[PDB]
Parts: sequence; structure tokens; C-alpha cells
Amino acid sequence: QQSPYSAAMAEQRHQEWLRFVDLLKNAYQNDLHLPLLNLMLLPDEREALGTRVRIVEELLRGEMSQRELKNELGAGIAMITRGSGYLKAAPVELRQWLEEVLLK
Amino acid sequence: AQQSPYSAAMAEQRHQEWLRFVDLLKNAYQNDLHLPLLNLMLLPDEREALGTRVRIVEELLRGEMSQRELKNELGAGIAMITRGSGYLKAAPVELRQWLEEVLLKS
Ligand SMILES: O=C(O)Cc1c[nH]c2ccccc12
Ligand SMILES: O=C(O)Cc1c[nH]c2ccccc12
Repeated sequence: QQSPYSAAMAEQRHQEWLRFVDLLKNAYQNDLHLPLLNLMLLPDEREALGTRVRIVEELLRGEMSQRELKNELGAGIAMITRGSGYLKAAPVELRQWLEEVLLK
Repeated sequence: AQQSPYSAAMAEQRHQEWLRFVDLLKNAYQNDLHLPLLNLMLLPDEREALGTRVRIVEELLRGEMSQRELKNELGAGIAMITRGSGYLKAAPVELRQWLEEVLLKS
């Protein structure tokens, strides 16, 4: 069970995360998101984000086989399992929107 | 061409994929879906790293925190500070100046 120490540190990390999220929100409103994201994310991390969008899209579409996900997107079985679990755990508003925007 | 066709084709596919992510997140913010989208797209440790990198950038721009404090408070050793400082130097000055206004506002 978490202690006051661990709870304090977790809340501090949460606030730091929200500060990043808000900084990026504002960057988008001032057309500075692209250079901000180049500063805050390494190239391989940006590549991972682009690929993960594809994985999510293709999991929702349901047409690509597991072998095709691996060959085309580099997503092996464990990554598909994790990604599927993230989708299942996402709030309904996010899943509905992703279906609307990624499969349109 | 700057790159051979194999490398160029893969780079342009990655670029298109990146822009798709950027646009998706742009719209998520507008729809108040940014938090769940980022929880889907980033692992917990990756989210923590982004929170910490904001603090490193802030403290590098502020100039007050020492090298030892950067390591002991923010996990940033000498090499990481050098890398981060290099990213700031490479960024457009417009971004740097905006970061100073936002992050050092107080
Ligand atoms: O260089 C790294 O290890 C990751 C990284 C990406 N953007 C940064 C900004 C400040 C400090 C570290 C990083
Ligand atoms: O599970 C991972 O290794 C990384 C990851 C985070 N969000 C994802 C969405 C889809 C596929 C993989 C990931």
C-alpha cells in the first residue's frame, strides 16, 4: 500500500505531466508545436508515435492480419496484445473519436 | 536528392506518419481528448520522461540550479545536460523566447 512519501512523489510527477500537456496545448495555439516536439522528443520517440497511430488504426480497422502488422508496422504479438489492451481500457469517447477520424 | 531512394522512401513514410500523429493530437486537444489519447499513445515511463524534460529545459533556461542539483533532482547527468543544452541551442530562437515567457513567467 502506498505511503505518504510515495503519494507525494506520484502527485508531483502527475503535476509535471500536466505541465507538459499544457505547454504543448499552448504551443499548438501558437504554431510552435513542431519545434517544441522536436526539442522534447528524440527522433526514435517521434517515429514510435507515428507507428503507434498506424497500429491503433489497423487494430480498429480489423483487416490486417497479425503477420501483416508485424511485417508492415514492426508490431510483434506482444506489442499487439499491449496495444489492444490500451484500446480496451480507453474511455468510450476516445475510442469513438478514433474510429471516426482514423477510419474515415 | 539528399538520400538514396530506399532511405528517402522510408523517411517520407515516417514523416507522413509523424504529421498524422501531430494532427491527431491537435484535434484531440480541441475535443478535450488529449489526456486519454496521450495515455494510449505513450507509456507511463515515457510520460514521466516528458514531465522531467520540461523541468530540465526550465532549469537550464533559468540558470540557477547547479549541475549536482540537476542530477539529484532531475536525473540529468553531464551528458544529458550537454544534449539538452544542444537541443535548446538548435531550436529556433522564437521557441526559446516563448519557452522563457511561459516556463519562467514567475
Ligand atoms: O537527450 C535525451 O536523453 C532525451 C531528451 C530529449 N529532449 C530533452 C530535453 C532535455 C533533456 C533531455 C532530453
Ligand atoms: O506497448 C508499447 O510497447 C508501446 C505502446 C504505447 N502505446 C501503444 C499503442 C499501440 C502499440 C504500442 C504502444
